[PDB]
Amino acid sequence: NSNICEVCNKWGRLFCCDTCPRSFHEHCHIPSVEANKNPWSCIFCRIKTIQERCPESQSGHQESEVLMRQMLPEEQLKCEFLLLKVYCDSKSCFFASEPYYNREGSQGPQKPMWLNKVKTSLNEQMYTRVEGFVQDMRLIFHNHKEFYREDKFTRLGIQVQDIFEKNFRNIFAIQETS
Ligand SMILES: [Zn+2]
Ligand SMILES: [Zn+2]
Ligand SMILES: [Zn+2]
Repeated sequence: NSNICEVCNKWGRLFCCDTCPRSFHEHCHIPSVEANKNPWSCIFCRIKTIQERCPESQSGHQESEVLMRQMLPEEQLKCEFLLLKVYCDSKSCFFASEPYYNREGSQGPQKPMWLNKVKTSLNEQMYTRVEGFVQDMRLIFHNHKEFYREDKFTRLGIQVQDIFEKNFRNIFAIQETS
């Protein structure tokens, strides 16, 4: 198994996947690594199993259909993975914790949002449809773009949004387009 956490790339108290060589800190894995279960399979392995069980699940989909899906266990898992994929990028640190807004010439957003809040919401089963999760994720980056205006710091929002959107298209098998 790897000797660093797959998400944060640090050593420490790691839990090892039994079906692949990845390792995780307890709260880096999403959901948080489970108390018992021997063997244990990580979220990457659980997602791979869904695909393998239903190969046709990788045929192209319309985003509009994906967003209206109810958050049954498999969609719940997919959103947890997609959230985890954003945490995997080091630039997610900027969007992880609760932000504050005091910049000359800008006003803060009406509805602040951040990754740890989305993480809690997923954990507490507060989203009934994929759309709920996706809207909060996109709001993160949209609030950032709006607040930072022409400061070059706006690019961090573009960059992390691009990681989100690419992973969304991959995980939910969105029909490729030009
Ligand atoms: Zn970690
Ligand atoms: Zn694994
Ligand atoms: Zn099938």
